[PDB]
Amino acid sequence: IPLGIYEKALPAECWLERLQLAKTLGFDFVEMSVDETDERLSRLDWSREQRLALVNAIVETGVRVPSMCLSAHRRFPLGSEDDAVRAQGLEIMRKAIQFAQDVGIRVIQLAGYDVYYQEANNETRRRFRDGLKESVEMASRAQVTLAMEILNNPWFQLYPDIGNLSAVQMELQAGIGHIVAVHVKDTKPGVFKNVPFGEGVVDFERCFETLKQSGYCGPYLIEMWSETAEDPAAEVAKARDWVKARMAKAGM
Amino acid sequence: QIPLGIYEKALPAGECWLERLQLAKTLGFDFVEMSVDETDERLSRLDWSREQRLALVNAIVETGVRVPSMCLSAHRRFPLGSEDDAVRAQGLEIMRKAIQFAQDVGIRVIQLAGYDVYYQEANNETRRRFRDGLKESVEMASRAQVTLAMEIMLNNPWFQLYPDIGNLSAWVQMELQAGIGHIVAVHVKDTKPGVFKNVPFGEGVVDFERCFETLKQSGYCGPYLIEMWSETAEDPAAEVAKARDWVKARMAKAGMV
Repeated sequence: IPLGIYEKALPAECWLERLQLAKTLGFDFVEMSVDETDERLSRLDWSREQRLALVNAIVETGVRVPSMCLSAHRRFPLGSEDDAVRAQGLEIMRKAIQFAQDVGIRVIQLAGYDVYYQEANNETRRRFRDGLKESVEMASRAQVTLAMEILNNPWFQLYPDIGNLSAVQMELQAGIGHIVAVHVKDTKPGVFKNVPFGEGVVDFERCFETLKQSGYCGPYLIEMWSETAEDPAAEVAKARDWVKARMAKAGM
Repeated sequence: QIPLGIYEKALPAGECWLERLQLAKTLGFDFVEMSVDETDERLSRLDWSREQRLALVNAIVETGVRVPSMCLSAHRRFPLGSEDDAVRAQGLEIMRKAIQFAQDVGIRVIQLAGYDVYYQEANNETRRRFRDGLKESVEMASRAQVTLAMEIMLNNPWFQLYPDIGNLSAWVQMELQAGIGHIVAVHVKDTKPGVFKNVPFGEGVVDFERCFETLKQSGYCGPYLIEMWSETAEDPAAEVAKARDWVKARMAKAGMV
């Protein structure tokens, strides 16, 4: 069972340092964030050497970066009326896909896409669907996997968030042949951010039970925002042990 | 756009990867498909040091010529359905190491070359052992998030189809259309009914325009890999350029540009 930690759980350090920290904490991989910030968005403009320095850190530590949480389209939505920030959103998608090719990222997760779609008006939906078709085509060319929360294309899959879905078991069972990764976090209804583990509504054992019984063999990524906290590492180690205890209870 | 690639074995042999990738670029290819075959030089890539893996990545990223796929045919000698327990274990170690190599070097797809024919011809006990080895292979792939694929003819997102329009034609339009949501890459070569190797383009039985038309009209937007063995030719680069133009002319006639 591959177990990963979200970038934003760890102190904001070059990639070699983040990965060395993830290793000492017993994580198999780190998931990268590419969000609205300039710090993280500018990774898409990294030089070839910067990209290769990350590869080297990955290979030196044995700690993978197999996934990217791409939330940059919060700032530049694919369904925008503004018929130039839409171009910027497609450009970010193209650069994210190329970044993934360069550094060997497996899955790009399209964060917030279902909520954006749910809440958008009908014109914005049509523009979004066009942009998504075009994104999926770029992914097919690059052979890079795009994934979304719960087209007919092998490069378009699902990345459920057991936290977000709880805020469930039939959803995991139905999507099973399309699940490429699983986000692990606790939530409250309408609250999706740093709800400490056990303080929310997610039945972690039953989710892990359903995934094991359904034959899911993919990775699990612990999603938290402890970069901000007192001591991130201690908070991460505590969450890690807690999640693994739930996994043990579920027979993993 | 239409991503077009060339098989490693069409270019001069050896471990001079920078030169191979630079030549593919000069020839106008977007990528090269690596062979990991029955040979010790190629099979030993699976034992490359971290240093050697990184040197290949540097060359890929610097040239801009991708290695998005590996034709893994090493299992011709270490078959997954072998009655021999030791050989079966050798087959599975190769699978584990192929998947790990792909994670390291950023290979998108491992093609399990020859698996269709192996399975088709296999007796019942061999088929059963092969099914278990394959299920184990697919579980490794899911952990790594690396795509495995085979020829047309688990429910897992990391197990997909990689049709060879050559092989299929020898024994096509209804299998391409039927496979569309699982097609991750297309092998392009000419064949004759049961000569899947070394048939010059135009000499075999493949209707290329029709194949390309079927794929275009079904909405396929993935890569095409020209599969040739001109490494043995005395001027590989000239052979490749000729076949490249020949293939591209057919695609043009099918409405792809």
